[PDB]
Amino acid sequence: QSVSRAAITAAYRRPETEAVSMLLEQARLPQPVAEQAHKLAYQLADKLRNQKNASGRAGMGVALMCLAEALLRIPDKATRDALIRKGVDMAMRLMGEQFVTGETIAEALANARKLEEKGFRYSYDMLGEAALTAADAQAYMVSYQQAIHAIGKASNGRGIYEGPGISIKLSALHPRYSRAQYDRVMEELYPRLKSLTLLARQYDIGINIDAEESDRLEISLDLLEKLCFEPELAGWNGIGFVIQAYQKRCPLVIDYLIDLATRSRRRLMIRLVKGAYWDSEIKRAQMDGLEGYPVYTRKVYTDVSYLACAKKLLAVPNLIYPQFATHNAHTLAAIYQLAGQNYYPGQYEFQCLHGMGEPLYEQVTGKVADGKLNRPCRIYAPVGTHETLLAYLVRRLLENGANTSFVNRIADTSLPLDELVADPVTAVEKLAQQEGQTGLPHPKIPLPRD
Ligand SMILES: Cc1cc2nc3c(=O)[nH]c(=O)nc-3n(C[C@H](O)[C@H](O)[C@H](O)COP(=O)(O)OP(=O)(O)OCC3O[C@@H](n4cnc5c(N)ncnc54)[C@H](O)[C@@H]3O)c2cc1C
Repeated sequence: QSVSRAAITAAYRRPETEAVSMLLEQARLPQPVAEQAHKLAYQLADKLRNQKNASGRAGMGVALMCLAEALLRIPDKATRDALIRKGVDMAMRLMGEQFVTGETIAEALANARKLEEKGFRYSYDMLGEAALTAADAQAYMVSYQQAIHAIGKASNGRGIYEGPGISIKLSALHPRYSRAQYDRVMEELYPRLKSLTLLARQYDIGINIDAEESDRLEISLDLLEKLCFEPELAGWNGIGFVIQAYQKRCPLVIDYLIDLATRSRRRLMIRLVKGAYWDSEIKRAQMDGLEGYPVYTRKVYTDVSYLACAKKLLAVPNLIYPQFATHNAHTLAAIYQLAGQNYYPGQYEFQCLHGMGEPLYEQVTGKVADGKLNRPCRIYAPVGTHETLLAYLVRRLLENGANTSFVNRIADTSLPLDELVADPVTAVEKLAQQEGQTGLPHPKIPLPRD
């Protein structure tokens, strides 16, 4: 192939200067909006950093204090005045517990009410991916079915927007997905995806297809195309799909999705993320020695891409329900402003990961009279035991520990607020003036062929 599909293919690995130049004007926040976004980003990050007054306390050595502390334990003011495989496994479960909502779906479901009382929603993810055998893919299949029954019963008719949903990894459903051929995926994967989706629809819950490595995008689009034309799903708008802004294809994937919503007569739930597999995407392309990278090489270019993609998603409310997944205070503020005045609940929502977003979003989800923005947030809730945790944890470690990540830089008390919430288009123009060209690749990440 279709016009919109050909254009996805043609953009696969297009040069970074070219990709970033085309996004720039689509992501530029109009002056007045840009400053409202700066103001709100600044506030959100301020409150975050300075939760228990962590910067005002910073506005006031250690030897002296223990002396002052022991002096204050003297009850009387006068008296005082006058005077390898097991270590990896262990560290994994220790660092990973904060990211897991529970070990079983029922345990996770029972923890749901507290944040749901306040206006949060949930998307449960049964941990596990990259099934190696037929048996593994079967076991994931049954665990997903069980999760739907349990989530659907707790949803109890609340529907796709207000009630809980499920997220699924296609790699969990087909053995050796990473290398599987088109025909075997259709004959074997598709009937399982179709079946879980019919179940989700019987309970009227959202069912989201997660995005994984970039070599898998094309086939996920093929599976999506078919799923949207199932007669049993006609008139149901609960199908969701994740797109990754770090990909050069992302905008073209959107033009495709918009067309698919039109032809299949539905509103798609589209989760926009920046993307979780960047380190592997870079290694992978470097080992193939291909013409270029399928993802951006500077983080700021991903930020620009997200913004451009976000405007595109917000322009077609009849065709897409955007779900903006981020922990970045600027990103959130920009979307908030970009979405225009006259918010209505079903216009869009925010999303975050369990163990990462709560502090940002306690300022966002809830009543205005309590100082919140009154915008719903859906928490993505990993569910499983220690045997299914590893790949997810490692992705969380790369995200949290990267010096370009917002969650890492918010901690960095040396970096001031204004630099943290800086507008990314303005950052790209600043780089462009300094280097002589817009959208040059990362200096330390040369093209695979060098
Ligand atoms: C509800 C939810 C569901 C999710 N499900 C998925 C999913 O299905 N698929 C998936 O891939 N991710 C998924 N994620 C993970 C998500 O992609 C990461 O949390 C997200 O990228 C972190 O972005 P941020 O805006 O919070 O942080 P920011 O710190 O503002 O941006 C972080 C990032 O920018 C990108 N980046 C880092 N360095 C570079 C660089 N040198 N060049 C270009 N880009 C760079 C990476 O995407 C990295 O994650 C999900 C996240 C949420 C909240």
